[PDB]
Amino acid sequence: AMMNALELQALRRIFDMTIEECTIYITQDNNSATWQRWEAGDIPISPEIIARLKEMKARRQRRINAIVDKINNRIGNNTMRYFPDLSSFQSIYTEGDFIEWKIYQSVAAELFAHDLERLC
Amino acid sequence: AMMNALELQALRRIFDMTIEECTIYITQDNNSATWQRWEAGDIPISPEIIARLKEMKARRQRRINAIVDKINNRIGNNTMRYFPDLSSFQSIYTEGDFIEWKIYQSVAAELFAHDLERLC
Repeated sequence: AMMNALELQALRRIFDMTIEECTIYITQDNNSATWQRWEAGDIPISPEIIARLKEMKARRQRRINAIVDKINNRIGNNTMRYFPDLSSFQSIYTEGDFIEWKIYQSVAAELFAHDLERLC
Repeated sequence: AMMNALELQALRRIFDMTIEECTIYITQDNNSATWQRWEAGDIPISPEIIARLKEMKARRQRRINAIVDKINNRIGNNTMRYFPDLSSFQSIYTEGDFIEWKIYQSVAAELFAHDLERLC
């Protein structure tokens, strides 16, 4: 089944992004009007954007899998940085962009919620 | 180690709540300044509040585990309702409150991110 309006809203929250940020980094056209129409279900989501979002979900899962793989393959105090803003993220990942930062943050928050990592 | 400012920010965002909502529904002190200072790391978080946050974290994990544990035996498509506002949430969970709603939504978004449930 085609990605629907509710799932779009859910993804935005999973990645902790505002509609404005989605129009800047995902659709890359600053068109908030169209994005709101999508979340309102007035019109179907552009197939091209669905594909972009699905690749973000995939990147997120691979990131989580990679970290979890290292956790249960080792033992000890697992702690990871949590970056409130992009600049703090770039102090460590000097080549990281906004989307990379949001994916990282989403993963860090989930891992902490599952009691798998402490944040620093 | 006691819960720190970063973990407090992480939980607020995974539950998709604004600071104002946290002051009304979690601390119930209606004082954003206090919460902002906690997220800024200026003042340690009140132990009472840390406890409340850990319980929400525990409730979240319990709901996730309960659902994922029965996915393979579920009859029909793996779909889950996504509720945009508290009122819609209460049309199903008639005794549902703000906190249960936020926790539910967090769980729904995660399961969708993990491709375990489609949202409707």
